[PDB]
Amino acid sequence: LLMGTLGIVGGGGSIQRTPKIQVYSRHPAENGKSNFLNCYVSGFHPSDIEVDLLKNGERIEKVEHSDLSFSKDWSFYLLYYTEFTPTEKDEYACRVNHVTLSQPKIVKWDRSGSHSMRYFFTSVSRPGRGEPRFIAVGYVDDTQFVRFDSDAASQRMEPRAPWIEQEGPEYWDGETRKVKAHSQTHRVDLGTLRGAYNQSEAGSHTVQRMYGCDVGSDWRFLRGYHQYAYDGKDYIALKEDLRSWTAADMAAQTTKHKWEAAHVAEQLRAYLEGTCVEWLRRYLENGKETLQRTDAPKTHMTHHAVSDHEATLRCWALSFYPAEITLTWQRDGEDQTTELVETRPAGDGTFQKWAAVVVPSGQEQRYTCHVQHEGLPKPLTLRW
Repeated sequence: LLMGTLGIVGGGGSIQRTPKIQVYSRHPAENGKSNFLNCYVSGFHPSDIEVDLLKNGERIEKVEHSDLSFSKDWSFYLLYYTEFTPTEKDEYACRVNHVTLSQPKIVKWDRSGSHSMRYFFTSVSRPGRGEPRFIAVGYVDDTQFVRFDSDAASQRMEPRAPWIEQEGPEYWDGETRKVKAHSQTHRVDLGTLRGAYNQSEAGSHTVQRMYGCDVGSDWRFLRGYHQYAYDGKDYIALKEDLRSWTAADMAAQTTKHKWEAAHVAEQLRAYLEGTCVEWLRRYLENGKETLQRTDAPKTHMTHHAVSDHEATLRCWALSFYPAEITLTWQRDGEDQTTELVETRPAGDGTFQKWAAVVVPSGQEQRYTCHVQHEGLPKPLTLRW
């Protein structure tokens, strides 16, 4: 459930992060067997990005993407995907263009616990091009359950997980009403923030917001969050105590004093400690077959002989939920700190990850990958 009201900021350049690009299949590739081709673009700012999936260099038509969301550092990520049947001679690729790149990048396809509810909000001003783009997504744990997109046709809060379709019309109209009121607050903040930083009225700027609550194994309140960023940088955040604010610069201190005087933090606290956990608990219960599950990792190892004197061992974990996982390489039983790819979505609710270690050639059997995950009945140890 969304928060019932949302206070505007007071009156007090944009960052550039280049996208990481991962091109891969949902399941292990087998020629003749249908699959999903994924292009995962992450770590980027600002949000405007172009992404195509290519078959023999030509743009594939039936291509969907995930709803825009972002990481703890405010950088965005999106999954583009298509159903496909691989063959030996068909070539697949992902083409990304972004303002941080001097040319289009083409990446070939080479082959017990706590719970949370989180909402993520992005508003992007588009001067001369109507009102700001507003995208809202709601999650329970690592599972998206709702979305709103101001450029989609319906102008409704929309379901994105079967279990939320249990809610009646009052729920859907109510969340639509409140999400539109969220978009209003953000649209106002954009104009106010431009003026606050003496910025050109012709440029595009970004407001991001994240709020929500954690519950423990007992399903009672643990922690609450409310965080706000302008142009991919911290502006103001509610402290752990839910009683005070951390302002990033002098312009945000003005919002701090306004929000202190209007008792905003205390209105936030009632939602975060009350409404937020009540509805979290209710969602956990209504979707328990979906949400109260673990999917164990399916693990294997690959060996890439790079030189005459070294080799790289890649340890894989596939099709696991939730996303939290630990892969570590050991050298003769002692741990060894390698590269670690961003945990990427498979596209079906599950996740993928690998950890690689560069080892001297002829000492393969010396190393072992260890895989710790909530859904394994016991830990796994892989060897070569």
